[PDB]
Amino acid sequence: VRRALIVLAHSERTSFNYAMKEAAAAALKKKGWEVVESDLYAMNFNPIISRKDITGKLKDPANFQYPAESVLAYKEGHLSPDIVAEQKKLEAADLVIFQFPLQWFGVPAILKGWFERVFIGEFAYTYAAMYDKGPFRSKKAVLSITTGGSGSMYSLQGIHGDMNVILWPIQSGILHFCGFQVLEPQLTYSIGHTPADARIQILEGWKKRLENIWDETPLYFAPSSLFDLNFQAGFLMKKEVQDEEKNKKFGLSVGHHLGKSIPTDNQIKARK
Ligand SMILES: Cc1cc2nc3c(=O)[nH]c(=O)nc-3n(C[C@H](O)[C@H](O)[C@H](O)COP(=O)(O)OP(=O)(O)OC[C@H]3O[C@@H](n4cnc5c(N)ncnc54)[C@H](O)[C@@H]3O)c2cc1C
Repeated sequence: VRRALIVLAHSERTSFNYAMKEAAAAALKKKGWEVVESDLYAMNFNPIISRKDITGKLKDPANFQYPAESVLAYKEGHLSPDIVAEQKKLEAADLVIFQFPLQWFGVPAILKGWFERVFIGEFAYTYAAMYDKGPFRSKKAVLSITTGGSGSMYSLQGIHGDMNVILWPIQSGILHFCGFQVLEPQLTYSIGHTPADARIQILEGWKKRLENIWDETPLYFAPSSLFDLNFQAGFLMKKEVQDEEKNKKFGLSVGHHLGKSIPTDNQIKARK
């Protein structure tokens, strides 16, 4: 605790995203938090992964493979200076806040490129310690999102569909895959159609929550202990666990629906 990192993915300083970023920093600071920032647009961050990310000789210049090359570079300390700087922030951060506007049912290209360049093997993950057993297992991450469409549009009967499915690839595949303890996402719908007074309360509510996030309960994800970790098995659910689940109405999570009903708001509300 005491050390937070806020990754913002918005170009304008007159936007609500910037407003939400400034509100978070203030609240955390008022509580004695060390707030470090990562304003991707202000830093003119480079989102494209390339051989340039490796500041040295490549093991196989003829057949360049980023995964392999980036890992070796990390091991020998030959990573681009801008990548190493972001990694240093993460290592020291206890809480990581991601502030960004929903873009094409996903994360902005500049933020996506941030994950792709900063989350290097051996540093942010390992196929020998996946998910709950990952390197960031002692950290907590929260997604603060803003949207143009209303909440009803992202409801089970909304034209766009369940928001839980949209959040799944990010909160699970990216954040939790690295070990992160994902907390409930702060969702702000149709911010472009909300009255001023209401916008003030949203910021006040955001600050209020940040006063006790560290004490919040994280979302539920199927523990890695329920799977056979090794290819001889295929990283599949343990036979014992499979049988014991046949007599259940709901699945484990959005991705592990197992063909049954998906636990409502599994990626939006905590507890099981
Ligand atoms: C390429 C692209 C793809 C998109 N894809 C999607 C999608 O898939 N799904 C979806 O739902 N939406 C999508 N959107 C819409 C996007 O999510 C919204 O435009 C964005 O979230 C609006 O928030 P904002 O941070 O830009 O703020 P703004 O546009 O500024 O709006 C915030 C409002 O609050 C006012 N304001 C600013 N600061 C403060 C403050 N401190 N206090 C009070 N009021 C304040 C602003 O003047 C404004 O009226 C997309 C947009 C783009 C460009």
